[PDB]
Amino acid sequence: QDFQIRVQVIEGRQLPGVNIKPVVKVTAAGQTKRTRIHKGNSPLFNETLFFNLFDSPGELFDEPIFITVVDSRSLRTDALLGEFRMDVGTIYREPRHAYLRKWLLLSDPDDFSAGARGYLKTSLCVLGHFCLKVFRAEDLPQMDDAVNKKNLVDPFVEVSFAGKMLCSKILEKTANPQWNQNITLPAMFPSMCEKMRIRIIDWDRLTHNDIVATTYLSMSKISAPGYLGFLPTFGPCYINLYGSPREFTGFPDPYTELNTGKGEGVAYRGRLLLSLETKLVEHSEQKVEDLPADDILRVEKYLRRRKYSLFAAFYSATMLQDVDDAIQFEVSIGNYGNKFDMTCLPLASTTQYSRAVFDGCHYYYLPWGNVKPVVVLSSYWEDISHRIETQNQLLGIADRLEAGLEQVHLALKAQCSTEDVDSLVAQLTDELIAGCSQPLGDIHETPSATHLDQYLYQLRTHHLSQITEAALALKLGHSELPAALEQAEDWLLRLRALAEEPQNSLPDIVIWMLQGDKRVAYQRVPAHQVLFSRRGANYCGKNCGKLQTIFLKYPMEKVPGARMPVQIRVKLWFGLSVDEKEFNQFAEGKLSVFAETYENETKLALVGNWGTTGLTYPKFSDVTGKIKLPKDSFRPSAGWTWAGDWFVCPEHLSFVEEVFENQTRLPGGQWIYMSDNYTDVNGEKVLPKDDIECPLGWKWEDEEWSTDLNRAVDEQGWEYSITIPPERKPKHWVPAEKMYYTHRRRRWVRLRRRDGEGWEYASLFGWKFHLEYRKTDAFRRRRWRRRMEPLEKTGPAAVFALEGALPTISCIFDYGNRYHLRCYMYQARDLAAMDKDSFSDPYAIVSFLHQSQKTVVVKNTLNPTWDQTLIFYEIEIFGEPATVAEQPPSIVVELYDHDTYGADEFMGRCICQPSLERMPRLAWFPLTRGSQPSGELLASFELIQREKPAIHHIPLPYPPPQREANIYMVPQNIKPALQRTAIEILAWGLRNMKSYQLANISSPSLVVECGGQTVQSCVIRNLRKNPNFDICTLFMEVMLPREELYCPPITVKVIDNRQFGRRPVVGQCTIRSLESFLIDWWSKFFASIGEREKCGSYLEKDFDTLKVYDTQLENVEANTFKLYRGKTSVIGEFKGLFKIYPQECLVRIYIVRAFGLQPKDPNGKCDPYIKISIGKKSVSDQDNYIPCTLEPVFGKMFELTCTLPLEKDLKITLYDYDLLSKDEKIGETVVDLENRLLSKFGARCGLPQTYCVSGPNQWRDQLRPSQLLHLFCQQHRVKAPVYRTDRVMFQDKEYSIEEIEAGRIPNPHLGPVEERLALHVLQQQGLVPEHVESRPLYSPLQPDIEQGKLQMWVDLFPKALGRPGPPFNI
Ligand SMILES: [Ca+2]
Ligand SMILES: [Ca+2]
Ligand SMILES: [Ca+2]
Ligand SMILES: [Ca+2]
Ligand SMILES: [Ca+2]
Ligand SMILES: [Ca+2]
Repeated sequence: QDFQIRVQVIEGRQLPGVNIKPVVKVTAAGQTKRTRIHKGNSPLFNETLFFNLFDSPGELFDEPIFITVVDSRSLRTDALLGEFRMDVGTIYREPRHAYLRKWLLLSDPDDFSAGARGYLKTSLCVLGHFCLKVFRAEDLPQMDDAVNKKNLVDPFVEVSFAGKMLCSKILEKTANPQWNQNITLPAMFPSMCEKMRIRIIDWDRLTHNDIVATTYLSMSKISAPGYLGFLPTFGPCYINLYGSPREFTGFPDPYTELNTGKGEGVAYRGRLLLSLETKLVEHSEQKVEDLPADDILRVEKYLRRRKYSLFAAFYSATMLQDVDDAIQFEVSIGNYGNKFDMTCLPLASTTQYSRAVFDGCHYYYLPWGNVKPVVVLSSYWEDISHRIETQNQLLGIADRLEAGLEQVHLALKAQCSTEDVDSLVAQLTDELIAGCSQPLGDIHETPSATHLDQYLYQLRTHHLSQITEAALALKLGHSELPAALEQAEDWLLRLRALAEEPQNSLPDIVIWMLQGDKRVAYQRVPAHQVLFSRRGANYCGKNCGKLQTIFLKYPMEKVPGARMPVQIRVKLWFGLSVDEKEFNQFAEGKLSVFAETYENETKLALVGNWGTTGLTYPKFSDVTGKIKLPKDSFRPSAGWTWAGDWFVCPEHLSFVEEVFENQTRLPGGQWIYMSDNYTDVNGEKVLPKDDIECPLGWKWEDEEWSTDLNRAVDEQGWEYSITIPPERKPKHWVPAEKMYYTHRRRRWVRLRRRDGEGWEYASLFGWKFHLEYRKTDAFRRRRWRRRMEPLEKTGPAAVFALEGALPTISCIFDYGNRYHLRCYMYQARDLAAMDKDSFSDPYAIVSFLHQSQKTVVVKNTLNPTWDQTLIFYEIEIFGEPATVAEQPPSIVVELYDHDTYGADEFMGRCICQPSLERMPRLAWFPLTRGSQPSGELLASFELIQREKPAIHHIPLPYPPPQREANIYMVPQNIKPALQRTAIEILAWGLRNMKSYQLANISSPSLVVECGGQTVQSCVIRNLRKNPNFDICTLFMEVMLPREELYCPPITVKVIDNRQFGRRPVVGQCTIRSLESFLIDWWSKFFASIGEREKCGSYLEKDFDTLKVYDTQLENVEANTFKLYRGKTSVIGEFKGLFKIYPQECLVRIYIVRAFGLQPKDPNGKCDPYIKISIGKKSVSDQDNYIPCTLEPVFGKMFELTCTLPLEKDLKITLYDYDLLSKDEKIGETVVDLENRLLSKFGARCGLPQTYCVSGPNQWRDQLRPSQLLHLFCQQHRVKAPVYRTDRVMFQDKEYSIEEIEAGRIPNPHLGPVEERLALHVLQQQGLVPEHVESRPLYSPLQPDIEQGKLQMWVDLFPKALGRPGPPFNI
């Protein structure tokens, strides 16, 4: 009769106290447990615990569940924060016998009238006012079908907090609505809800109401506890909206769920002007009231719409895959810079279209090179720079605290001594002191200050001055390094939390990729990260003017992703238009805008010479051709001048080339070759697949341009189109084959290794242009440009004044630095398994700017050792030498599983920064498959600046030794120190698992897997009856490193031996560190208690006394491995030994006396009796219950049997008899008897101080003390003893009987002198004396309340050793 309780504890909100480290001590009917340690006032425990107890269901469904959450400081005891006492039967009677995600109150018995001590969210199981004043909105996207231009939206604001929902008035046909309404939320503070849900809703008269956006207001970010505590206030300020893309094409939008609030929004949706105050009364009331004209005038002083100037320098666009057509990049902030509305000036906000080209190993890149496209925008946003200067200062001190923190841990991992790390935490703290004594921006004189700005100003100055005084307290109070470490994360978490600015009305810069009209990949760089301030470097953004590495993501990508789209390096800049002069300090390179015109000519098929025959177009024109533009149509603007003359000009070790194929058929037919069958990468007639040859100085080493199928195509490798009028050629290709299609396109691969005046030509005007004259051309044009640069008296700040141009903007570099990268890739670990053999074939593609390579494949191994250096010869980086050194481009190493058939699969990527050290050591970079880590990689990267730069005209140490020919090896001094170890192995048993895979653990066996040197132990033949391995000793040898960072954790694995190959892998193990593996009998009974009157002269005749343990036995102070699951942790155990060098027993339980019981019954009687459950056996001692006594004398005999480990536990209870009701419980206590046998002392039989054959000290152990010490000599390899009449030898040392009985009476009960002295020697071996356990019980209703004491003593002897002595009476 057993029942089980499942308790799942999720989170807590608004806990009492400050800076706490809470944890939940869940207790079910006296059985205690503990959850995971967490941080802050809002913990996120998410743990699951289980309990079980043996009793009737009528006695288990009345028990309480305890959710006792306490604050647990590292040097302080548990202080109570929450406690409740719900009933198990209130879970059991309800449906599912369970609660699911129920919100719970918290309370404290210090003051129950205080109400909520926070909240909690939990799941059980049983097994067998706010015055929200909304003013206006603007830039709301179209959501009604056209046939007023952009006013196709009917918005109204719905606000829902704490479950109560309200709505605003509808305003039809307006993209800039003017509500000016007040909505009073009746939610009493606090509640279970923390975050406010606000949606603008497009009203529809006939269909369902579409959703515009959803923004969130976290109340803890706008409120404080506390005198420095205030009710949540917000506004009047704009909050930005994010969701689906703005382009209303009709149809169901595939990114519809983005604007419902879930996931990061992909595009700007407008903004809401709103405020909130707390008119908090307990008289709950809600209403929507139209404002008078007085409330509108107060918000107009906050809308100081300054002009904002935006800069974006696109340095590189690499890492690119699945390229379709030319790729351009659009920069926008808010609705300014959205290229689909066609309202902007012809400068627009996008880079020019660029066809990607294959980089030579795996990826593609845009070949910008020395010309970087530039996007410059103008916008109108409010002057919120007082807020942004605050949060850039707080984030700035935060990231120098964080980088200094891992700098301290870097020296600790480098084993620097105590005085170097003293200097590192010293320079951490005084630089923190200078950064924090920097004064905050006063907000008192600024009329754009709201209520929340003034409240955060007092909050920030008070709290950061507390950081200052704590830093001075650590400056003289020199504690230990861990004690300063807990403080170090404390001010870091405080500074990051205070740095939140909920009134950030500046929208994030949404940088986009467009492949045609299709928006593909995005990132929202925050506007605070790039905004400029006049006040200095500490108040500027982190990437304000600095080069920023950005990894774009797909829409609705809640993950880092499997296929990364692209990697960009943008030199973003933002700031005031009056502060745009300060861009001159940040800029580098000759910023240019090319004045341009096109002069066109023609030659038809019957002409033969270039002239004007057949050109129905203007001669001098733009790139469109139809619109005339002469040479002097583009002139220098205000601040510009020409920088040159008119001219006629357009813009490593291995490589891999891609070849292409093309065919055609009729509908209903079969595929045949066309005339254009061997063509170029776009599909037009060029030199064939074999006429493209190797250039001079290189050689082929692939035998043939081979077939390829590693792409998104069908089974035959083709992608298919249909013929579309008016041209004779198809237009849109899709990678599936259907019956309609008339053309198809294939691909190929090969590889190789290293040992007319500027005219452009086209087949027809407006058709496909290229830079060379070939046989298919009949039209042409020439590329006039003249370079224009800003005046030197204004610098590169003059680009922002390019308004009224009617052009491309490009940061031309006259030079580029030359660099040389080496990627020391030694080994990896813990990688995912992808193939059917539970292994993988890892090879790592390593990329750096455009150049990429890949390592060799290590076949069928999850712990590869490539030992390979990928050498990137002559990679060029543009910019200043100092700029690219401090901000190197990000090396991204992604691992892939090689498949001989099919396609390769993703294994995980890591982002690393190359070190400029001349020999930088290896480190572990954690691989991620996006949603989870999938291993670690022992790599290192070295980036060397070379001797000379490569000049672009105006239009190293030795290589390492080779492991294999043409494959470089990671060098000797950088390699980890592998060395020869021989390990002696022990395996003796396993303890304490649960069930696994629909069955119990019947016959487990163990395999040791250190470094691939596999050894296997024997099998525990049946663990449920004996948990013992057959064979003790084993041997193995393992290749192992010397430093614990580089060293592999030990992989052990345990497999259940089930029949016919059906063995389940029931567990694994991970050893984190290896530092541990290099006168009558009643005269004796009352003398032990202390009752002299009933003892008599037993004490005065020099007899012994056993130890009556009035408290529990755990007060006595008297290798082990732990089984590991991947997710919760510790599940079981294993016993053995590793030395690194260069089962049934007889039981006799006696229950004799109890005392200290209370009169539980209201008439004053307590009637106790025992109940002990050991396996199948149960005690039904109600037959001999003792009525109406506080101190009963049971005095009974219980002969029993036990087997390890199912019957190793002794749980004993007491119940009090009742008249008509069920016998109520008194208490319980437990002992685990396995550790008494497991100990090397052999502490099973407690030792009397002298040996006696009979009498009170009559022997009980299976062997006499001489044979016991001889057993100690065989077990611990001590030399065998020699016994005489008077003296006894141990460790060949001579001990005599006068050490025992000097001044003591030689009682006639005493046995042989050999047994007296040998028993004395085991007393010197640390053996416990004789045991009687008078263990205090504990209340199930309260684990801190004792419930009397219960005296007992237990015999336990495994029958294989011998026959124990006969029992005696009590
Ligand atoms: Ca609609
Ligand atoms: Ca509508
Ligand atoms: Ca595979
Ligand atoms: Ca594979
Ligand atoms: Ca009773
Ligand atoms: Ca009673």
